[PDB]
Amino acid sequence: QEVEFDIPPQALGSALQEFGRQADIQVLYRPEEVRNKRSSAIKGKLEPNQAITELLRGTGASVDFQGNAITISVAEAADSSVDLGATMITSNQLGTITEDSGSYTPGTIATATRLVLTPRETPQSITVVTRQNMDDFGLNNIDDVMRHTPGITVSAYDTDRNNYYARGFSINNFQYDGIPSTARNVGYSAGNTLSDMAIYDRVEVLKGATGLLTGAGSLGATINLIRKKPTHEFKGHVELGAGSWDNYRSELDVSGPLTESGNVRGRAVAAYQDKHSFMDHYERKTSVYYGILEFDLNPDTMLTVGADYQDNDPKGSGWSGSFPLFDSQGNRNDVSRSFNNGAKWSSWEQYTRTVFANLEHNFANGWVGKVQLDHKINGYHAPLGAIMGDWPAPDNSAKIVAQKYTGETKSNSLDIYLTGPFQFLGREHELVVGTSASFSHWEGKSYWNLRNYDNTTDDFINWDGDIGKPDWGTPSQYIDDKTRQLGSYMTARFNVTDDLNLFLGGRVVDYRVTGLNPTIRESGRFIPYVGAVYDLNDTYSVYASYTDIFMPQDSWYRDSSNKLLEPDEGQNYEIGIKGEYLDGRLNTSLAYFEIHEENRAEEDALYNSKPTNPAITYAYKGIKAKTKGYEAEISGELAPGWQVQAGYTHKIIRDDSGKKVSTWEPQDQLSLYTSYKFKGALDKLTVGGGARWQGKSWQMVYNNPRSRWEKFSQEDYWLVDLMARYQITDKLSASVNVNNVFDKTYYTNIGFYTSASYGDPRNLMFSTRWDF
Ligand SMILES: CCCCCCCCOCCOCCOCCOCCOCCO
Ligand SMILES: CCCCCCCCOCCOCCOCCOCCOCCO
Repeated sequence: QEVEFDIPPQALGSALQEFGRQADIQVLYRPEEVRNKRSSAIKGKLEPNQAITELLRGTGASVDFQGNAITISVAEAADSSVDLGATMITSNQLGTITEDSGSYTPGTIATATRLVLTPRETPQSITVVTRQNMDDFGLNNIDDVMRHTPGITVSAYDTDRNNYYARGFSINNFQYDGIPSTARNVGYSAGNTLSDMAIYDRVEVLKGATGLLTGAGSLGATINLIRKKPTHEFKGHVELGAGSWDNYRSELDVSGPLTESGNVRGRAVAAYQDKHSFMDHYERKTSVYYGILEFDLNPDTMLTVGADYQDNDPKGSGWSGSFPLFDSQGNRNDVSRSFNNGAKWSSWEQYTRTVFANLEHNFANGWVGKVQLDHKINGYHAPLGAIMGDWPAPDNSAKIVAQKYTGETKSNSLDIYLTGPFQFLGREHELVVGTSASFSHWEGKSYWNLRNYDNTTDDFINWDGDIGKPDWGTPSQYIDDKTRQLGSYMTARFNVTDDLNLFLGGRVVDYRVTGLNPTIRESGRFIPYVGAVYDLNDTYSVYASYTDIFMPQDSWYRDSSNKLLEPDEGQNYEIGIKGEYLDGRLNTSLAYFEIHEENRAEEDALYNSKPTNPAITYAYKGIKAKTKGYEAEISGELAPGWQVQAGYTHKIIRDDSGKKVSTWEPQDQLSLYTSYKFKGALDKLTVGGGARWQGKSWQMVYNNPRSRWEKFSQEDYWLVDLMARYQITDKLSASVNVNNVFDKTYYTNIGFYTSASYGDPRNLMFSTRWDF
């Protein structure tokens, strides 16, 4: 619909870059094709497709409309066969925005290499949860989104922290607009498990080994969250929602030009949610604010400054799971799903805020440069108190453990990169070169010396959280931890033939961890990157990649000799086929992958059964482990009103001995989510449902009162979701979500400190959205 335009005649390149900007649309185009071509003047209020055909008059070019993207091409009478993976330069460095796309499949994406590429072009497993998916299914935070992510298993630590698995591993890499955060441990990463979705366009998850742009981090995956950006036309909405257990949410999102010319633009969002829960005496208030402003210093240089903020604030938090597995005498414990071992006053409140600036420049090259500046705070305030141990006892009494952690982490980042195309042996390739620097500083206080507390409670079966609050006494410990990451990376994408694209690059990395432990250094570590994509027909391509990552170990992962273990590394080997249909409106992939891990910290039983060095009382051993598995997924349009996203993943991970590890992540999983928009008489009704299935999962846990190990099993289970929206009016709509339709009662944790958490019972959410 109609937009304000001002692009005067220039290099086709600038014109195109300037166009994507002015129109809020990603423009893809081939450097060698637009070289030495000229745009025609365009001036004023016009629809974006009249505008672009006017712009290209003279140039001999054609436009392919594809949702939030246009690709531009210049056909010849010649053409000796087609280069589907031709080097394309893009106008939006983070890829195609998903908001308003109507789709559950993404557009282009730079998650793997910083190069803007399509899921077909990307030689790695890349799953995206798109803005619309989030809207239809009510996914309001990162916990909701992960639960709907193909290939991801979400399990509980406690009411205020979950765990995310891919391919054998706990995910511990998070980025924001492509900037890695520091996530070493939970001090550094307060609120990462809790980010509200209000401020994001999409969440994009790279599976495998992602050292190339994460730098130091875990195996499994990266989770990359893209912030919502401001726009050239005014728009926004208000949303109010109401669900099971006194769950009320509201949300305001406003976007547009702040000056008559359009050269300064803004976007602002606020969202507030106060909820109780099926679990007894647990409530949680969350608040978020976000502001970003964009300044055009001139048509090819943009300055962006922004801030965001989220406060997660519960009552009735627990330390570890919702209740203890065994009682005092060693019998399995059996409780209601409402049972909550946390105390009334108990809280794991977690906060986060960012201030950021970026500057981005288009070189008259076709090259583009970008500087990214970040100040992040991850903070927490955690007076935890919760029933813990082998309780109840024969007389129905129980004991509380109560400790208090408060603290803050402040992080600063610089990220700078150059991206452009270049000719080598008569053909067009592209390159990213970039360097990065991060400094983050965790500080905190711990309280465990309680003064004159009586931690028994007389009644377990009817626990209510209604116990007194202790005197924390004086700080037991002072934390001070500084991490410093310096990175340098270079990926090159060579168009070798019309069907074959070769990827060659890597990162060089320097990582120093400093503070109250002995210094942990790693100078000059190289992380390689090898990939190739071979096109088979207009539909299918095959691909292969070899990818790496490592994480220098926590300071207490030492050995026999009191030496820190060499860093936990892994390599992903992946071969696959990916298929693209309806001009990129539908994507399919089947992959086979293998993860080789080396130096995975293992216990060391023989030593630990009777230590011989008081400096390490619990030494480890650095071992090896293997993931073998395969994954299939599909997303996009199955038919005109009909969208899906679905996947299927199979895995087993062992260590070189042979034992199955991460046995709680299931060996087989399946997700399918779908909605359908009726046409004709019912064209204002959208209907939707979904299912998630997973196979057996187990833990080995020690029954201390009976001095024997036990196996705990969660039998495979289905969860079914349902959904309907009705657009009553141009500007107002009403929705309902029903989750866990058949009220399946299942577990999300067994064995985490000898405890258990139930997943959500059936729940509903009502809401109205109002678009101005
Ligand atoms: C040192 C920290 C920097 C803080 C940066 C925070 C940025 C906050 O800015 C708020 C911007 O909100 C823009 C909202 O856009 C509203 C668009 O409508 C404009 C009014 O409409 C004009 C008449 O239709
Ligand atoms: C353990 C028990 C769980 C409860 C299960 C109940 C499931 C019942 O599902 C029925 C849902 O249908 C209700 C239809 O209500 C209409 C929605 O209208 C929205 C109003 O919008 C306001 C506009 O301003």
